[PDB]
Amino acid sequence: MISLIAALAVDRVIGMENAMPWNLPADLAWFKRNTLNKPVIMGRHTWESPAPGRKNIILSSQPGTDDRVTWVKSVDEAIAACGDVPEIMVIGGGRVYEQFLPKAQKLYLTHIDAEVEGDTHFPDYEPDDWESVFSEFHDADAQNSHSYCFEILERR
Ligand SMILES: NC(=O)c1ccc[n+]([C@@H]2O[C@H](COP(=O)([O-])OP(=O)(O)OC[C@H]3O[C@@H](n4cnc5c(N)ncnc54)[C@H](OP(=O)(O)O)[C@@H]3O)[C@@H](O)[C@H]2O)c1
Ligand SMILES: [Ca+2]
Repeated sequence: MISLIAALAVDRVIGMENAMPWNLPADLAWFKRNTLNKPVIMGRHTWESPAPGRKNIILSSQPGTDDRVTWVKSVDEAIAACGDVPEIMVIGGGRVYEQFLPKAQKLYLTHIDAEVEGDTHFPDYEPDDWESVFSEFHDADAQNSHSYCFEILERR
């Protein structure tokens, strides 16, 4: 199966020109928990923003610039490069999420209570086509700049 994992500010914002204006170590821990040793697919810009022991698949139209990871030129090649595995984790960014959302069966979302002026958004998903199977709210605290909610949705 294919899953997407993403951190969304209000209005589904996921990315900006520069680093995001927040500090959310709990979201990093959650991202690690749900990726671990599974294959990851990402776009070239996310890659520029590796883990041995797992397949790291980078989408780019151009030849790769780092032999430590696996470079592919199409969505079909990316899926093929992950092999037969229980779960493929698509970790960004916006262009890559848009292409894999119709193929995905699971979304792992972090809803962040922050308003940020961004240039990249998570794709529109119809909540009626998705079943929320897990949700967990957390307050901002000494380590996390904003409140945040972890949610897992499975496709209906
Ligand atoms: N392309 C542009 O016009 C351009 C220029 C400057 C800045 N930016 C900015 O970069 C920021 C990050 O965007 P993002 O989060 O969407 O990036 P992302 O998904 O992390 O990476 C997108 C990159 O992944 C590669 N890619 C995605 N789908 C592909 C496919 N089907 N086949 C082959 N390669 C594929 C392309 O790399 P390659 O580019 O290496 O082919 C593409 O540029 C955005 O803010 C955007 O405005 C875009
Ligand atoms: Ca960015």
